[PDB]
Formats: sequence, C-alpha cells, structure tokens
Amino acid sequence: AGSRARVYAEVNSLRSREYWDYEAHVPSWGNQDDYQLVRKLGRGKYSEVFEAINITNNERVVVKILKPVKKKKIKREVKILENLRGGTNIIKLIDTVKDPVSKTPALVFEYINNTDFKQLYQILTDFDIRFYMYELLKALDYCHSKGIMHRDVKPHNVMIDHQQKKLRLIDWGLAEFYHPAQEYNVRVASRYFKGPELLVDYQMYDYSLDMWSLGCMLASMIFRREPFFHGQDNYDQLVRIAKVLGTEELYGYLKKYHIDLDPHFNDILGQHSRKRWENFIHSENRHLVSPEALDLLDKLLRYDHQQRLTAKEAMEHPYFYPVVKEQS
Ligand SMILES: OCCCn1nnc2c(Br)c(Br)c(Br)c(Br)c21
Ligand SMILES: NCCc1ccc(Cl)c(Cl)c1
Ligand SMILES: NCCc1ccc(Cl)c(Cl)c1
Ligand SMILES: [Cl-]
Ligand SMILES: [Cl-]
Ligand code: NA
Ligand code: NA
Repeated sequence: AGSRARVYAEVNSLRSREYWDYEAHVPSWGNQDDYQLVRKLGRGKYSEVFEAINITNNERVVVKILKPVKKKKIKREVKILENLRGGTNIIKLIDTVKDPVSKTPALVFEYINNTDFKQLYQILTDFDIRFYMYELLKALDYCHSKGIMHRDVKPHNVMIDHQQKKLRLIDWGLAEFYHPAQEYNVRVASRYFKGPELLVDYQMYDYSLDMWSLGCMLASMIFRREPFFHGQDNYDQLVRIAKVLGTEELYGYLKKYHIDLDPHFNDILGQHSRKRWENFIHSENRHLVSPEALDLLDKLLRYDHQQRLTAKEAMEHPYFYPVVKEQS
C-alpha cells in the first residue's frame, strides 16, 4: 500500500495463474543441432550471443546460449518471451532449444541487422528520433499491457536496422511480472538508466521504471549527451540526477513515499536548483530540440514514478504527431 502502477495494475491477477507463474512453466526444448553458429555477437554474465543459420531452411537467426545454472531465471525469460509473442517491436523468440547431449539451453531469435549509430552516413534527424522513440514506446506499452516490466531499457537493448527502419527491444533476462504491492530487487537496469527509485532502494516500483530509462534515452538523443546522466557509481548516479532535477525536489519525493535515504548520500548530494531543460540546448543540438520535445522529456524525467507519463500517454504526446500523421 505504498505505491502501485497507474495502468495495468491488476492485469496479471485477472489472468490465469499459469500466465505469470513462471516457476511452473515447462518449456518445450527443441534440437539445437539444426543451427550452425557463424559469429559471436556478444557476451554477458548469463549468456553469449551468436549469429547463426538454421541449416534446415537457410534462415539467419540469433542464438543466445544460456549459462544453464539458474533454472528459475531461464523459465522466467522463456515464459515472458512466450507471453509477448507477436508483440509490436518485441524481439521474436523463434524457438527454445537444447544441445541434445549436454542439455544446455539456448534461445533462438529473429535476426536484426543492427546499425552502429557511431558510424553513420548521415546521422539522425529530428524526425528519425521521433520515429524510433515512437516505435520503442509501442514495445513498452505492449509489454506493460502484458503485465511485464523490462527493467533493462538502454540503447544497447534497442536494436535498430536503420536501412529497413525496424526496431526491436531485446534482452528480457531482467524482466519481471508486475504484481501490486510486490517488493522487487532494485539491482536491475544499467547504471545510467536506473531510476531514482532504484538508487534510493525503493522496492515497490512498477512499469514506470522503464519510462525513466526511456526518458534518459530521449534526453541523450535530443541533447547529444550520451549517456545523459553519467554516474561514476550508483551513489554518484543519483547526484548526477539531482544536479538536474534539484535536491529539494528529491527530498519531496522521498517524503511522499516515506523513503529512507542511505546516509552516505548526505556527504555527496550537495544543494542543487532544478535546472531548466532549455539550459542543455546549444548549437550542436538545437535542430533536435523543440518545445514539444522538452515538454515530453519534462514529463518522463520526474522523480515521482507515479507522475511520469505511461508509455501510452507518451505515445499520445504532441511530439509524436508528425510520426502518427506520416504513418497514416
Ligand atoms: O534477447 C537477448 C539478445 C542478445 N543480443 N545481443 N546482441 C544481439 C544482437 Br546484435 C541482435 Br541483432 C539480436 Br536479434 C540479439 Br537477440 C542480441
Ligand atoms: N544485452 C544485450 C546487448 C547486446 C549484445 C549483442 C548485440 Cl549484437 C546487441 Cl545488438 C546487443
Ligand atoms: N541501438 C539503437 C539505440 C537507439 C538509438 C536512437 C533511438 Cl531514437 C532509439 Cl529509440 C534507440
Ligand atoms: Cl525482483
Ligand atoms: Cl548536468
Ligand atoms: Na517481432
Ligand atoms: Na544505495
């Protein structure tokens, strides 16, 4: 009874228990021998990712081989991906497979030809940013409507094929089901994309965490400061936020939710006014900034997770009118 989501709060309760009870999920594990690994694409604490070919039909795919130890987390990611099947701009899980001898599991995803935006021919326009942000919001509205928080929204988890104009939200390994009043682990998201709720150890968070991360991406793309809030560690991350949003405003948020603040913060927060968003504009980013971009940003990068726009409200904002008009 501390906080709950403004949208989609009871949606899992209204579904069959099997929908959200991922520990009870029994995946159907197909045969990894149908896939030929071509090249390594990346590696994380829990997985490694390869480009591959399905030798039975010549399809190019991505294979994520899972370090098999933590079976509950595997079931969680599999069930979430199955629940999100067909969702707009969510990476498509094609199959769940195992090495038939070792039984190590892997996930097979659709291929996306991921653009490196550091190495571009013409770099992003105002319309490009509006377009891709709208496409990303479609994925977040979809997963939130499906009762799921992504909890790791960041540029590297948003694949964009800038030639075909295709966007996919990937890496659902940290995603969870939202249940009202549930207390969640705050050790989620990338440092630069962690919401203030995580940084102050507030466990009763919801889908609005992803909307903070989204806002951080919007700020970095319109202002060209990437990442926008560049903490040196989790403590400094909150200081970077407070230098923009203000310290008195932080304390008002903490008071509202009765949040205890780790006293190490007292020695590092200092005192900071809330800054005007227009302060971030200069000649190198002016062409990407508009009154409507700043109004949207202001409504996403708020301490109070409850008062941030939902993904749908964000999609409805005038910033996206040119996108909706072109899409019609
Ligand atoms: O869902 C976790 C996925 C991990 N992961 N890491 N790098 C990826 C790239 Br490049 C592409 Br293309 C795709 Br498709 C996926 Br899938 C990738
Ligand atoms: N968290 C997954 C990050 C990741 C790893 C590899 C690739 Cl190729 C991409 Cl796009 C993104
Ligand atoms: N890896 C692509 C990250 C990215 C870049 C630009 C935009 Cl506008 C978005 Cl939504 C996402
Ligand atoms: Cl959790
Ligand atoms: Cl700053
Ligand atoms: Na898809
Ligand atoms: Na802390």
